[PDB]
Amino acid sequence: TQLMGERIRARRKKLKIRQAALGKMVGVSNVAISQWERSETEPNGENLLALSKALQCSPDYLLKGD
Amino acid sequence: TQLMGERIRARRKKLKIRQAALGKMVGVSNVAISQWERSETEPNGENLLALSKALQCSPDYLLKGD
DNA sequence: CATTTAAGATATCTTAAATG
DNA sequence: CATTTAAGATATCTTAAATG
Ligand SMILES: [Tl+]
Ligand SMILES: [Tl+]
Ligand SMILES: [Tl+]
Ligand SMILES: [Tl+]
Repeated sequence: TQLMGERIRARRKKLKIRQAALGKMVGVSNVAISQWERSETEPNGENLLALSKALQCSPDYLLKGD
Repeated sequence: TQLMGERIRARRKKLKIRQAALGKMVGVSNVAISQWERSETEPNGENLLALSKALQCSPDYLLKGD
C-alpha cells in the first residue's frame, strides 16, 4: 500500500521543485519535507492543509490516496 | 480573534453531542477533544480531517474560520 | 549541490485522578 | 455525570552535520 510520503514526493517531482522550495511554500524547513516524504513523520493539521494547497491537491488524497 | 478550539466546540454543540461521543467518531480520547476545544493543542493532519468530517465542515473553516 | 541523519525542543496524544 | 488537570510516551518540528 502506497504511503502518504510517496504521494507527496511524486507530486513535488511533477512540480519540478526542490524540497527547500516546497518547504518555503508550506512554511516549514526542507528537512520537514524530507521527513514527510520518507514517512519519518506526518504533517500536523495546519501543515497538511498548507501542503495540500502547495501541491494543488486535496488533504484526503495525500492522506489516503485513491 | 476567534480560536480554532472555539469553532470546534461550537460545531460540537450544534450536533449536541458529548466530547467522548465526538472523540469516538474521530478516533481519539474525550481528553484530546477537550485539549483541542481549549486550544491547548491542535489536531494533527489525520485527526483534523476526521474531525472536519465528524463536524460536517471543512478543515480550513476549523483552522482559520471559513 | 540536494537530500538525509542526528540531536534536541516542544506538541500531540494517552489513561487516571480531580473537579464541579 | 461531563469535563479538565496531571503525568507521561511518542510525534512533529528545528538547525547542524553527514552523505553521495
Ligand atoms: Tl529524535
Ligand atoms: Tl466531585
Ligand atoms: Tl547524512
Ligand atoms: Tl560529500
